[PDB]
Amino acid sequence: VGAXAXVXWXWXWXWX
Amino acid sequence: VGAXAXVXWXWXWXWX
Ligand SMILES: [Cl-]
Ligand SMILES: [Cl-]
Ligand SMILES: [Cs+]
Ligand SMILES: [Cs+]
Ligand SMILES: [Cs+]
Ligand SMILES: [Cs+]
Repeated sequence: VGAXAXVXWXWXWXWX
Repeated sequence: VGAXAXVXWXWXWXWX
């Protein structure tokens, strides 16, 4: 759990 | 639903 790539908050694909 | 900021898959904070 922390910063980098995966799922959660930030930039990428999903919901706005 | 699509690409940009918010929640889902990509770069920022959460689980990797
Ligand atoms: Cl990562
Ligand atoms: Cl967006
Ligand atoms: Cs998103
Ligand atoms: Cs993200
Ligand atoms: Cs992450
Ligand atoms: Cs991560």
